[PDB]
Parts: sequence; C-alpha cells; structure tokens
Amino acid sequence: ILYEQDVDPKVIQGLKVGIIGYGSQGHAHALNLMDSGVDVRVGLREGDSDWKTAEEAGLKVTDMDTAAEEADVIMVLVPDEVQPKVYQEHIAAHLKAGNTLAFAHGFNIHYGYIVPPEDVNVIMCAPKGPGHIVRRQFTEGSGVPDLACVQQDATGNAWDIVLSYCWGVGGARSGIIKATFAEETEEDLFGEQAVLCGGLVELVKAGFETLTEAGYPPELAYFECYHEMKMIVDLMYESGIHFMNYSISNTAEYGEYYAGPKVINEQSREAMKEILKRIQDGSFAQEFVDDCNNGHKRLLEQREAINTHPIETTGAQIRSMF
Amino acid sequence: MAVTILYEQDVDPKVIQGLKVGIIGYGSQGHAHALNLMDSGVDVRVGLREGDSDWKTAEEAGLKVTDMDTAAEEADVIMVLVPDEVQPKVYQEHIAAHLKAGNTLAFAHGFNIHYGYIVPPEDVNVIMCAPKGPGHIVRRQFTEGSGVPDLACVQQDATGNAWDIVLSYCWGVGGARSGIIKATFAEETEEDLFGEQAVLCGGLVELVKAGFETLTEAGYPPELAYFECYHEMKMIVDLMYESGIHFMNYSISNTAEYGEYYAGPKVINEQSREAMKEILKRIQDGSFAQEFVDDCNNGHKRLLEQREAINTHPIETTGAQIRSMFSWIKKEDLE
Ligand SMILES: NC(=O)c1ccc[n+]([C@@H]2O[C@H](COP(=O)([O-])OP(=O)(O)OC[C@H]3O[C@@H](n4cnc5c(N)ncnc54)[C@H](O)[C@@H]3O)[C@@H](O)[C@H]2O)c1
Ligand SMILES: NC(=O)c1ccc[n+]([C@@H]2O[C@H](COP(=O)([O-])OP(=O)(O)OC[C@H]3O[C@@H](n4cnc5c(N)ncnc54)[C@H](O)[C@@H]3O)[C@@H](O)[C@H]2O)c1
Ligand SMILES: CC(C)N(O)C(=O)C(=O)O
Ligand SMILES: CC(C)N(O)C(=O)C(=O)O
Ligand SMILES: [Mg+2]
Ligand SMILES: [Mg+2]
Ligand SMILES: [Mg+2]
Ligand SMILES: [Mg+2]
Ligand SMILES: [Mg+2]
Ligand SMILES: [Mg+2]
Ligand SMILES: [Mg+2]
Ligand SMILES: [Mg+2]
Ligand SMILES: [Mg+2]
Ligand SMILES: [Mg+2]
Repeated sequence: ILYEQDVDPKVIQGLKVGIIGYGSQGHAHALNLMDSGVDVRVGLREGDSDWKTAEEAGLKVTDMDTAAEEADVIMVLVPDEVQPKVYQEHIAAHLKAGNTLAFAHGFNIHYGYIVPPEDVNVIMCAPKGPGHIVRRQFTEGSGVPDLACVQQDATGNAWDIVLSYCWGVGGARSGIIKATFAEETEEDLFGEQAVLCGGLVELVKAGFETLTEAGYPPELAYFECYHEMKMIVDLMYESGIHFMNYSISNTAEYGEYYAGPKVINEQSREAMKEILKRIQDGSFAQEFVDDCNNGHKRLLEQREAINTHPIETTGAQIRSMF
Repeated sequence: MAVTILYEQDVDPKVIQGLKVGIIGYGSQGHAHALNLMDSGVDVRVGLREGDSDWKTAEEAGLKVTDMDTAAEEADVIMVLVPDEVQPKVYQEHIAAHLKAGNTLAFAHGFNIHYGYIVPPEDVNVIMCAPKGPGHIVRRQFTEGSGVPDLACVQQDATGNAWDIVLSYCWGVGGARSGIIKATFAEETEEDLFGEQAVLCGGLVELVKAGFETLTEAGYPPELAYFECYHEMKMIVDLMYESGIHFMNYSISNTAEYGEYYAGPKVINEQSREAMKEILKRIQDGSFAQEFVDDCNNGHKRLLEQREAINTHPIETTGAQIRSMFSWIKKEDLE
C-alpha cells in the first residue's frame, strides 16, 4: 500500500485536468483536484442543471469537446453505460499523442467497450467510496482509498501521473493500491453487489420487514434495523470487529455468532461465488448493458419498489424531525 | 397514532435532575449513561466492585465513584448496567437490600425482567431506558449535540410518576434529540434481541466477513478485500442514515445500483428470510434466552470460542494493520 511519501504532488499540479461529468464522482474529483492546486475544467452538456452548481462551486465549466481539447488528462465521470458513445462523440477527436485518458472504474476498458488509441496513456484512479464521501472525507482532512491502474503506458510516466492524481483526490491519506483494470473491475462489481449495496440494503430491508410483518411498529423497526446500523459500522470502521463486539453486550455478541451464519448462510456464500463468476466471465456486464439499451427498464422498476417501500417513507418522516 | 415519537417538548428535564442516579457498572452503556446524565445536570454516582480497574477510568472522567452497595443505598434511581447474565446475582447480592419504598429500579434492556430472571419488589418503580445504539456512540453523539434514540418502558408504576422519570431519564442521555418511543418491556426485549441478531451484529458481521472471504478465496489480496468489503461500508451506511436509500442509490453509479437490485435477493435470500423468522420465534418463546444463559453458566463456552476466532481472523489482523496507517489515526496519535 502507498501513502503520501510514495507519490509526487507536483506531477498532477503541472497537468491540466478535464473532468467529463459532474455527478457523484465528477464533483468530488473536480473539487478535490482544484483544492489540491490542480488546473481543472468540467466538461458538460448544454442544458445540464448542474452547470450553474459546478460554476457556483468556483470551477471553470465548458462543453465536453472543449474540456477534452484543453486537457492533458481527461477523466471520464459519466455513467459507465454512456461512456462509449460519449468517448466517440466528444472525447476521441480531442486526444493528442501524450494525453492521458483516465477512468474511475475499469469496466469499459476491461470488457472492451472502449479501445483507446495506442498513443495515449490509459489509467484509472478508482476511489473505494461514494463520490459525496470522496468529497467529504477530503474536506475533513481524511481521504477515500484508491486503486491506481495503468492499462497503457504510452508516455513511460503514466504511473507517476495516476499516483499524483490519487494524491489529488485524497487517496494517499488512507491508501493507494496498485491494481490492474481486470482486478479493479472484478473486485468493485463484487463489493457493490454482494456486500455494500445489494447485500446491505436487502439485509436491512429483510429485518425491517420481518419485524413489521410480526406486528412491531415500522418506526421501531427503522431505529433498530436501519438507523442504528450507522453506529455499529462506525465502531468497526475506526477500531475493528473486536472493538465493536466488545462494545455490544455479551447477549448481543452471543446472538451475533449464533444468528450471523443463519442469516448469511451457506447459500449466501454460494451466491457470492456465483456473483463473482458472472463478474469474471463478462455475463453480468452484458446483462447490465442490455438493460441500459432497454432504457434502464429493470433498474427503474426496482428503483420504484425501493423508493415506495415503507422503510423509505417511514425513514423520510423520522429523519425530517432530527 | 401507533406510534408517537416523543421529543424534547414531550419530556420534563427537571424530574431526573431532581433525583439521585446510581449507575451500577461502567462498561459500554454504564459510561455513556453516567457521563451524559452528569453533563445534563443530574446527581450521578457510579457503583463498582472494590478494586475494579475501571474505577480510576470513571474518576478520570470526573464522576463520583463508590462501591455498588453504597451507590444503590444513596440512589433514588438504580440503573442496572452490568452484563445481562450477571444481573440476577449482582441484584440479589448488592442491589435489592438497598431499595427503599418509592425508589426506581432501571434497566437499559428488558431481558431479565421480561423473562423473569429478576422479580423486583412491589414498592419500587420498574422502568427502562433502552438506547437503540452502542454505549460508545450513545456517548459520542450526545457530545456532538445529537443523541441515540431511546425506548422508554415502565413495568411497574409504583409511585405514579414512573413515566415522567423514564421520559426524563431518556432526555438526560440524549434520546429527545432523535426520538423516544414508548414500548413495553416485552416489546423492547423482543425487537432488540432480533435487531442485534438478524441485522446489526450477526447479519452485518457475517455479511462483511463472507464478502472478504469470497474475495480472498478467489485470490484478491486481503488488503483490497478489506477496502472493498469492510472500509467502504461506513460510507454507504452514512448516506442511508443521513438521507435514505433513495439518495445512497442516487450517489452510487447505475452499474452499482443495477447490481444492488440484482444481487440483494441472492445474498439475502429466502433461507435468510426463513432464518429471521425462526430467529424471531426463538426470541419470543424464550428459547434463545435459555440458550444464552446456559452458555454463560457453562464457561461462556460458545461465546469465547467464537470471540477468539473472529478476533484473530485475517479481516481483523489486516484491518488493524491497514487502519494503523491512516493519516488521521497517525494525526490523532500525535495529538
Ligand atoms: N461514487 C460512485 O458512484 C462511483 C464510485 C467509484 C467509481 N465510480 C465510477 O465513476 C464513473 C461515474 O460514476 P458516477 O456514478 O459519479 O456517475 P453519475 O451517474 O453521477 O453521472 C452523472 C454525470 O454524468 C453526466 N451525464 C449523464 N449522461 C450523460 C451523457 N449521455 N453525456 C454526457 N454527460 C452525461 C450527468 O449530466 C452528470 O454530470 C463511472 O465509471 C463509475 O463506475 C462511481
Ligand atoms: N451498547 C450496548 O452494549 C447496549 C445497548 C443497549 C442495551 N444494553 C444493555 O445494557 C446493559 C449492560 O450492557 P453493557 O454491554 O454496557 O455491559 P458491559 O458488558 O459493558 O458491562 C461491563 C461492566 O459491568 C461490570 N460487571 C461485569 N460483571 C460483573 C459482576 N459479576 N458484578 C459486578 N459488576 C460486573 C464490569 O466490572 C463493567 O463495569 C445490558 O442490560 C445490555 O443488554 C447494552
Ligand atoms: C459507491 C460504491 C458502492 N462504489 O464503490 C462504486 O464503485 C459504484 O458506485 O459503482
Ligand atoms: C447492537 C448493540 C449496540 N445493541 O443495540 C444492543 O442491544 C446490545 O449491545 O445488547
Ligand atoms: Mg466501488
Ligand atoms: Mg463501482
Ligand atoms: Mg459491552
Ligand atoms: Mg460483548
Ligand atoms: Mg455498562
Ligand atoms: Mg436507595
Ligand atoms: Mg439494541
Ligand atoms: Mg441488546
Ligand atoms: Mg451517481
Ligand atoms: Mg445510481
């Protein structure tokens, strides 16, 4: 693992970076980069509501073609499924020999949806964390960790560039791991599906539903299953499972060892393997891309089911009172 | 309603401020109830065994510390914060004789009263202030001007103001800032046991662990499996806690959000769901309680064999190495 002493800030401080997109990653990358003394511009479409926001934040904003053309390093921070079209229409023609094409997820390059020219660097700085937090931890004096990867080293100093960039975005604070595009792609898809988003949300929803279905009030279930999760994860994050388990009661600790493997069971472990299998062999990526080409249809249905769930409406009420 | 969440305007701070509180024990909950109540202007003493090494810790925090018998003797409100399993003995040997007519006996969880392991006398209030969080964070959030939510319960209203006392107690430990719910001792016992089992401790920890292991077992370095499955979890949960799942899902990429919907029902599957209902049955019928008490009477045999194992697991040794390198941990160490 690499830290501040292992990277050279001046490298990215001397390059012009163009952030394409201003969504979850884009704003954090853009703002952290500017705060770090980097010359940044954000490349957006005409009619994008965030144009003014990015501007009020104190950034130069221009269209995508101009940002691409002006930039030494061009970081694609738009949804993975729209990167091939966006690359070809607004990026590709602005790439000069010696330029760096950069990503925060190796998905497109790794599965072959985008094949950059042979005469540019192709790197990734993948923060292991949601963009709002990539930004917040950076402003708090901490930083989200990154994988640094180099798929094509056209200039011979792509490593110094990807590592100075991680420094730019807070990575050296908590740690940078050198990885390949294959490795980031695979571990990232797995984490968000198995544990961080799929596993977690559905675990909380399942326990909330078990209680409400058994006649406990939804308000009670939200405090127990959902609100309190933050506090438990906080202790682990700072001091480990051994500290958290010490904090809780021996009743709760016993209950953990006894109930954990019934809830996260041998089938859930096989599911995790199968999830990774489908990541590895490209069939999940094909499924997602298909759904995207079908107008996010399955994504939108499932979004509406979660958004209208009692855990979400009850939670919205309770939090409005804090 | 069903239910009415209550806040600072529903409670009267002066009530608990007018009573002497004896906190018996100084562990997770102990230190948090004791310090938040002292900060809220309450007359607090900590009750500990003679020669306990936490006595200096409590005294270092500026609290009055004395032996348990004296604490219980002096107190109007006797709050029991030692391990659930030792409560019947600690109570018999050191609390009961000190309870006067019109005293209040208080718990932070309903295990002992609900299941019958402790039968209190009919001349005292029997109440509960159960924070829905860990003791270190009941404390932290309070100092941050927030407060962990509380369940307020009364098994016995001896004096006719037991409710006023339990609600005021909740204010004193920060429950008013986020929400107080009135519940029965039964209700809290059952939901609490269920949360920590299914979701907050068993769920979560096995989930993170199985996540980490899946990756290591497929060949990814344990450092990366830690950043991915463990460290990042605090970030996602913070977004949910602040703003809802809808916002967390907004913050994450369409790639991740599609994967969430696709992978969720797979990892947290129909067997996971059956498991939770059986877990809830064993809680409601008292079997789970009898199993836990049996294990404590039997050398904490299962507890300690699992504790050893997860505490020395690679997720823990690797996480401890990784966290030791954080610039904010080194910054804080310097302090
Ligand atoms: N925090 C996360 O969401 C997260 C974390 C790590 C890596 N990543 C990776 O970062 C990259 C971006 O993810 P995100 O979730 O920050 O994106 P997002 O969904 O937040 O992207 C929104 C931004 O992209 C723009 N955009 C959308 N469609 C467009 C189009 N057709 N043309 C031009 N601009 C368009 C929007 O206007 C907006 O500025 C992805 O490769 C993702 O895998 C995301
Ligand atoms: N976060 C939590 O831990 C939490 C949350 C909600 C409710 N509760 C409830 O609060 C109560 C206490 O839980 P905890 O986890 O804070 O306890 P703990 O396990 O942190 O308690 C340890 C303390 O109890 C004392 N102690 C242990 N055995 C003793 C004995 N035989 N005689 C006298 N003192 C003894 C210790 O010396 C120490 O002060 C329980 O009823 C629990 O269910 C705890
Ligand atoms: C935000 C998080 C789940 N994550 O790490 C991602 O990589 C993502 O959103 O795709
Ligand atoms: C999860 C834990 C802090 N909790 O809320 C408890 O009820 C407990 O420790 O017994
Ligand atoms: Mg990720
Ligand atoms: Mg991702
Ligand atoms: Mg404890
Ligand atoms: Mg414990
Ligand atoms: Mg305690
Ligand atoms: Mg007394
Ligand atoms: Mg609890
Ligand atoms: Mg409990
Ligand atoms: Mg997003
Ligand atoms: Mg999304």
